[PDB]
Amino acid sequence: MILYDLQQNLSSSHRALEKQIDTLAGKLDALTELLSTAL
Amino acid sequence: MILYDLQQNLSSSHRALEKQIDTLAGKLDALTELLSTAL
Amino acid sequence: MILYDLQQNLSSSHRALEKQIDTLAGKLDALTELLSTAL
Amino acid sequence: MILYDLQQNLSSSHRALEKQIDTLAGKLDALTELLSTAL
Ligand SMILES: [Cu+2]
Repeated sequence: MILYDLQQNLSSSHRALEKQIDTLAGKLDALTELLSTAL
Repeated sequence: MILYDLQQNLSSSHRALEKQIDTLAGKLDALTELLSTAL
Repeated sequence: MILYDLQQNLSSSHRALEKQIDTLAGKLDALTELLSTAL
Repeated sequence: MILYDLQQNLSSSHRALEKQIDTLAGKLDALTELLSTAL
């Protein structure tokens, strides 16, 4: 068990979460455009 | 305290967060369908 | 530095993130009700 | 590898995720205002 690897694994997991939330942000931007042009 | 267990616990916590965000994504897809057919 | 404390701190941080995402989920449920009755 | 640094790095990563989710919350508040005045 290399603590350094553990740190790299955790950072990789946090990066994945970040990207997921970012795609959720884009879906909300998408919705807001849908409404902004229709309404 | 087994560092390996600590790593498995952290990975399990990150997996749970991922699934939670995924369900939030599905709720937004749901909303976007609601509006897309009504509007 | 007690690895056990480190684990409890991390779990507490993940719990806080979970609750935050949960409140975001509730805001989306709120929006979906707003639209579902108006539309 | 200083376990303390590892802890500070993890806390910094969790803080970044928190702020990201917070900005997503603000985008949803923004959308809800858009609809609340138009509808
Ligand atoms: Cu984490």
